[PDB]
Amino acid sequence: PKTVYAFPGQGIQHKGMGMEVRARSKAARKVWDTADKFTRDTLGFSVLHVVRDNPTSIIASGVHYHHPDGVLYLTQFTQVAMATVAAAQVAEMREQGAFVEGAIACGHSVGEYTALACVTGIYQLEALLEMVFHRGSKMHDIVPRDELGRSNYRLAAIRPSQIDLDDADVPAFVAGIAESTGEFLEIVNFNLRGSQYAIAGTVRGLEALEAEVERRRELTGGRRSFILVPGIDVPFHSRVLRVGVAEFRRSLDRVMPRDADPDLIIGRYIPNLVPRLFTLDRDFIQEIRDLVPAEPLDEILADYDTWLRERPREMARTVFIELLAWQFASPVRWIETQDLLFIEEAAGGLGVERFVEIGVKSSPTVAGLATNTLKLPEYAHSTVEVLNAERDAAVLFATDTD
Amino acid sequence: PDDLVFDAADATLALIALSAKMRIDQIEELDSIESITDGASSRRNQLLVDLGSELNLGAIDGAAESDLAGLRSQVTKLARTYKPYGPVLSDAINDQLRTVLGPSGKRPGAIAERVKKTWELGEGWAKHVTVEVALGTREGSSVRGGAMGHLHEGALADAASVDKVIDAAVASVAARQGV
Repeated sequence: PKTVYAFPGQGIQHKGMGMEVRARSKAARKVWDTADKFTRDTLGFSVLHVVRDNPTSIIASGVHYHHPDGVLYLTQFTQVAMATVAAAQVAEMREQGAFVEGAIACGHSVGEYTALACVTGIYQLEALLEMVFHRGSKMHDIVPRDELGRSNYRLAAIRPSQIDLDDADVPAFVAGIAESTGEFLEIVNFNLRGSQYAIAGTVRGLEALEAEVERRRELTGGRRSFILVPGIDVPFHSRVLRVGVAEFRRSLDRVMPRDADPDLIIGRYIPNLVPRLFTLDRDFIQEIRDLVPAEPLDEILADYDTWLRERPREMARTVFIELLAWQFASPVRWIETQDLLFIEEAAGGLGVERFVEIGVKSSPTVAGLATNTLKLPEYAHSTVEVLNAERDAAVLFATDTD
Repeated sequence: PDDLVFDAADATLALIALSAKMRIDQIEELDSIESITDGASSRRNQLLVDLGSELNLGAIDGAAESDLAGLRSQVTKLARTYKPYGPVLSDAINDQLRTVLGPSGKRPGAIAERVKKTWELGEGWAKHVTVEVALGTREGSSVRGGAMGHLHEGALADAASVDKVIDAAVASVAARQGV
């Protein structure tokens, strides 16, 4: 069965991330041991201790971090914990024999890296953990902020379904309000086709935004169509973060393996800033070039046929690192990825039978998104079963009787 | 009278009464999971996982949009082998019993005894009465100004108080079930 593996993003962490998985399998225990040994040797903390317990504060090699509700909620540590848990779950699935081999890899804004490390193996988990921790540490200080720690950017989720607004004109409406207020407003996450979007921007702009949304809401009907995302105060996937892209590209070039097999991802990886299936086609490169600037990619466009003939691996690596670097600056396009995954083969789209995500039982966000998209009236005959790697372990591993 | 079988419908009722700090009597049939949460997705995930754990079942299609009648029907159809007190409900009821009977020191069995000997009823009525005592003896305020706790105010501290609360719970349970 042609399947898809979706790895969730932020907002999924919670104390004791699937320790039951660590206790159940023997491969999950091994990968947990390797990960925590490496992270305590190199980074300076015990990811196992950060996950099993939720310490209020920890001391890394040189510096120390704290958080009123556990260090697990900081970007770096939540990132490493998520990556480790996803790797453990995938290893457990694979050792039990219930893990299809040629599955296509996709993920949410940050799960993409874990998905690549897990279901494709293009790079090992160690480099993933190291680069993720370093980048997460660098991210928190990429935006000027008050000495009190407050920043000048927030993001909130809107539900334009009950405003009567349609999908087509949502970006137009956001741009109109931005022009009216003369502030910085930008779509970031296109999660659900009709009734979910994420908008990040300045403060006053956000205030104008939910004021207008509430006025329209009271005009039409009560839905509570605006939720201010808490804690996070950095405009991820926005244009403003396009200054740190160069350093991230340099780091990826430094760490990414030199000799890699493009066949390991071609037709097997759904990037985010460009939803189309990863492919070695001039049109795909042109699209990734004109969507966002990419100087190292320009030399690809000038000469393509000969370069493809002579340096397939090198050009594939260049496009891969360019995509991976630019991903964290451009909005995610989950709507396009979902539609490409669920549309049947006849209508120019991948026909996926099962859509299983490597998540957690507590907060299955991506599974909720998939189910919500499927229950839309656009397609009601789609036989695309949606699974969660923890809620439906019984049916995923095929150990369910009646 | 005939004992009342506490089925998956009653367990779901207890669960969405506890999650929203609501009362079984104050919730109406047309109430849906969406209506009580007022669109709060944060509570939606927790409530859905709690219902799944109580029913030992996975995804419940349409649970968010299905009304209380449809929710009860589907949980009864699916959770045919429901166990009297699942994890979520077990911890909720027992913790509330501790926090309301600390000074009194009475145990859940005593409550059931009043439904067996004092009231001459079966075990299902005892479980329903314990659930009602746990729900109505909590502290706080309702979402829309209703009385958060109807049976008692504060933690019980004497045998008479707990006995009268149990009697009121039996009376209310009979009234809602027409007994």
